[PDB]
Amino acid sequence: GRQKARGAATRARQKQRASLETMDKAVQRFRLQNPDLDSEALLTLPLLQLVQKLQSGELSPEAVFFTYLGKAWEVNKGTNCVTSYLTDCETQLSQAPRQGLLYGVPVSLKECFSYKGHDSTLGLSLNEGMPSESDCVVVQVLKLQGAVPFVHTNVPQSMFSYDCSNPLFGQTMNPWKSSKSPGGSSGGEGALIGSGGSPLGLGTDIGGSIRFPSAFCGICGLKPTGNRLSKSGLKGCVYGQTAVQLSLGPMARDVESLALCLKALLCEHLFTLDPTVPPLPFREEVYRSSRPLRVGYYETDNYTMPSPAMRRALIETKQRLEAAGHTLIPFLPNNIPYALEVLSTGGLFSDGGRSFLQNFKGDFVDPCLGDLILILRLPSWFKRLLSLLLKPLFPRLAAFLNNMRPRSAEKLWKLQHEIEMYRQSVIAQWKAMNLDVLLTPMLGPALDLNTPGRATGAVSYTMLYNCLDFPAGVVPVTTVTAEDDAQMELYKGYFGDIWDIILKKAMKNSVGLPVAVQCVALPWQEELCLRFMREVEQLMTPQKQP
Amino acid sequence: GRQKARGAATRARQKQRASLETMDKAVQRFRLQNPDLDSEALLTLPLLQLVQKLQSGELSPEAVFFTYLGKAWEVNKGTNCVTSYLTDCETQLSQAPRQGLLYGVPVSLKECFSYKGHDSTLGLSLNEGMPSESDCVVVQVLKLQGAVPFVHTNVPQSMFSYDCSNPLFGQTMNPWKSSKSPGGSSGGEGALIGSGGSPLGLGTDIGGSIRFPSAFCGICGLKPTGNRLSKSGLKGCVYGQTAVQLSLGPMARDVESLALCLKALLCEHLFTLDPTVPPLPFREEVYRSSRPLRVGYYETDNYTMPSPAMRRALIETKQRLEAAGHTLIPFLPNNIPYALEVLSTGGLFSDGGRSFLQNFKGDFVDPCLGDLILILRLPSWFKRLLSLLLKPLFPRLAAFLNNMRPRSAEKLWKLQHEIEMYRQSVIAQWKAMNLDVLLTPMLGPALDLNTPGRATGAVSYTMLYNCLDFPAGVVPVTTVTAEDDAQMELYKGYFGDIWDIILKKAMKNSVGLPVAVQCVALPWQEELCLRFMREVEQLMTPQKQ
Ligand SMILES: O=C(CCCCCCc1ccccc1)c1nnc(-c2ccccn2)o1
Ligand SMILES: O=C(CCCCCCc1ccccc1)c1nnc(-c2ccccn2)o1
Ligand SMILES: CCCCCCCCCCCCO
Ligand SMILES: [Cl-]
Ligand SMILES: [Cl-]
Ligand SMILES: [Cl-]
Ligand SMILES: [F-]
Ligand SMILES: [F-]
Repeated sequence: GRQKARGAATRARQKQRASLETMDKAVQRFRLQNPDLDSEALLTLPLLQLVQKLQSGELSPEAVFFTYLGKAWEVNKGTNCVTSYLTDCETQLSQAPRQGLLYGVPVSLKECFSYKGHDSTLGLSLNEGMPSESDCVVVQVLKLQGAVPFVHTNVPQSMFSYDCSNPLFGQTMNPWKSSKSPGGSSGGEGALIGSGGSPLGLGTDIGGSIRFPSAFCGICGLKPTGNRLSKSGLKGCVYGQTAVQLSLGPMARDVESLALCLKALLCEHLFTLDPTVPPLPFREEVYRSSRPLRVGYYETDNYTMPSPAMRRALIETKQRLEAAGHTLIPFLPNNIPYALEVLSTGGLFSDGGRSFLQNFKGDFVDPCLGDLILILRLPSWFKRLLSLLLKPLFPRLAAFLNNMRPRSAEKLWKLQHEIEMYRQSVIAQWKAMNLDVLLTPMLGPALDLNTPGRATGAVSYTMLYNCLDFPAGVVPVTTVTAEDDAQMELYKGYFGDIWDIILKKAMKNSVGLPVAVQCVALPWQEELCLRFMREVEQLMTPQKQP
Repeated sequence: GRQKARGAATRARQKQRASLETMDKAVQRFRLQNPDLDSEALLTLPLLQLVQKLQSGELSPEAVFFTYLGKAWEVNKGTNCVTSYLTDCETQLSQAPRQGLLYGVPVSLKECFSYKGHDSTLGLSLNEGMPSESDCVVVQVLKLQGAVPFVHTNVPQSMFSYDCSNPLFGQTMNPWKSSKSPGGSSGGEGALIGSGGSPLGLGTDIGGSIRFPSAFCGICGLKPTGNRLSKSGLKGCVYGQTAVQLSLGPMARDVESLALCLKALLCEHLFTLDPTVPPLPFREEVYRSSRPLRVGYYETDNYTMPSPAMRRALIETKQRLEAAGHTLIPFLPNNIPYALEVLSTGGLFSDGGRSFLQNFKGDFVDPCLGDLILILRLPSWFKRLLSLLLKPLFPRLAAFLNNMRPRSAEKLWKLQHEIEMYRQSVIAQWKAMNLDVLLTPMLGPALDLNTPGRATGAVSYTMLYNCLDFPAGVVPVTTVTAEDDAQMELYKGYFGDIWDIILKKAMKNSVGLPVAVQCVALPWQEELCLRFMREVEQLMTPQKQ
């Protein structure tokens, strides 16, 4: 019953292997012609400096491209983050618009960004051997801005996961520690950028998928408001689900790179190619503002107990912000359990998971997905019964289960209205404290491979802002200390259910791993969100190369 | 029983009566203090000039307010367009922010715009005696811009109608001809502005409700992209339906008034009050552009046969645009029947009408709603049965019935995806022809009272653009001639079903009534849409500029 799936995996692995061999050949050829090039100097240039040298002609696009291609090939050896080499990029390299804001910049793409002539498998057998007819809109815009998309990077099967394995290309590993997850679903991006193999990448995010891998791999990422950028041509598993919007956004080694990428994407090219996106230009004056901020903050969401490292990261950032003249205001969005258990879960699974499950018919189920598939497949009556039985002992598990049941269109309208009202509730709460931005913990350090799928509760920090559709980004601010790690041994969680128990084991042995915080602003305020992220970066990593 | 509904109607009529009496008292008081004021001259000033004189101090806010209030009271006698006088407006009058872009401008509000202390009944007994506890966001913004919202205007019961009667406040009449509908659901606004009793109003639109009353009453109206303006605080019958977007927008005597209103609303106040609205400022340079346009056009949607007056309006406008140097290109959105019958109907009635019907429990059903409520109440299995029977001879009726059935969330996702793909498909057509804007017929002339409810097919010209969620506005360009009207005797419709039969009769006896065209641009291009409307208005009715 898996002959088709086995065939798909065999071919996918052949293509991946052939891609990597092609990259290696091209790199060797370039190095042989350019033996004196200082590759290390080039790779360590911050993106903004790299862009400046490309624009001035101090570095050639060829030098930058083949040097990054070599590094990407090398870091892939230990991470398995690359699924495909975007072959025609060497021609794009030659024709990159000279005055483009990203002229000559190699860019990595999550596998779901459609690219002409390439599959977007999402790790699913049913999508193998179905090459895209054309580049998606954001890829078109990247190219019009002179960038050179060069690889597709790995995702967990279906993308519905914050780990990163599928049965076609296998498992992506965290470059900091091979036993750890790079996070997900933009996990290949996190591993590649996090190890220096790409200066800039695009990911997508519906429950944290830009923010998890950025945090786990020690890089920066921004999830804009859902409709700030075009989703035209993004390959997905479920279509027409609009209660919880998908978002796409940049990942990079610093905040300034995110801002440049957003600025480059928010151009007339994008707005003309996809008229459904509001034509809101990047407001430079907001991004570059240096006014003191009113910063809401919380040390915990009272849902996922923060690791000791997460809490310390949050408190230290709060303290540095206060020392820098900002006003820090205790603030926690109301009714988080509702937002997660009813609104988010219900929005994602209004149909009981039937549409999602069609993708898995005849396919293997990657171990990183845990019991998700088995649970979604349960009859609605059984989900309900099991929920009732679990409720007295494990209310959180019971709540998720009950809200993953199929329902009528009538009930979906009701849910959609509740989502709208909840958004207005939190906005009103925010305005009552006159906040500018909000600082929150971000899940970390990286969990062991194959554990995100058994720690669903831990999406609480990120998924809240998908439900609310507020821009949210993450910035690395510290690393796990011996003390942080020792204190983790005493971690209990608020619920004591299997999700709390797994998280504790999954974060074992994390000394030295990166830990982030999350920065949030109101809908459409990506510029202000990035301004705040820049502040955090300046205060918590003061030696970060300009 | 009906004692609940009767009681609500009694109370509503008493409140309306008391409002009008309060207006009368205020107007007479003011007039006695200002016997020399040239009220006719004030009432006939185009809004832009009225605003200039208010801003300079040449006209006082009081003179403008009470003069319009008097006109509104007078025109209401023959139209019954006013449901409530927004009593506290005389206090807003004295506190209007002096540098506001609408300083001193009286503004009328469709009844669904929540206004503190007043009902938004929607003509439904269940909402009577339930006053709003805060102004809706756009009303707050109007006030912050110095405008003076002064009346709530009538809507058809539930607003799901392009006529304008409900059992609480009764029936609104077209000011051009008392036997005619003023259109709807923003019909009170249409009648009030159309008769000179307000220089600017706000309406809402999910299947044409800004555009029908504007066209039927001979005024201008714009339905923006759904999320260009804040819908916070708008009272409705159904919530959480997002497949077919609700929009709100201005209605006024000329295009410049719509542009001023949009410019005033699209300000920091709005964007801060409702962060969910993208903070897109009004792009003055786009609105003011005089560059030649590539204008797609169609003279019929092949779904609703246009009236002779509609077709002449379209052709004459096309010809004037050509003479003015614009490029006119035939264009028709693909699969219109699918967009209307499957996507629009399905989106509006995904739950079989159950949520909507709850509003009518224990209430009279206004005759202007025709058989809608009777039909919606039928069991899904029966809607399906009747659909099969009707299909051979009357495919249009069968299709509507079939697509008004309840369905699962799974099916609604599928439908929502189809709406997204359809929107991109029309965008792709538009781009392939390199269009700037699109010119279409607009339903007209006004239908006889109580007929819109029995001519559902005729929403085709407008509903398409709610489905697509493109900005669309209407501009009056001509009036029905006796020649046009006599030609209605040759009108057959494309289907010959009951909707065509009703529409034929309903559009007769319309000599002298206004007829519009519709102007469309891509999502978020309200300024371009307005630039085009301004062009049409200038070419067809130069005296308005
Ligand atoms: O689905 C996800 C992320 C899932 C993150 C974990 C959710 C875990 C969870 C949440 C609620 C209930 C149960 C499990 C996703 N990330 N990216 C995409 C995506 C989808 C379509 C096109 C492009 N990207 O989808
Ligand atoms: O419902 C409508 C207009 C309905 C116009 C006639 C539709 C006729 C039709 C269409 C498709 C199938 C059956 C009948 C409406 N107009 N304004 C509103 C409205 C709704 C909520 C808040 C504010 N305004 O709603
Ligand atoms: C739905 C927004 C408009 C509501 C108009 C009627 C308000 C009655 C009082 C409501 C108080 C808050 O629930
Ligand atoms: Cl491929
Ligand atoms: Cl939007
Ligand atoms: Cl009928
Ligand atoms: F996600
Ligand atoms: F409407």
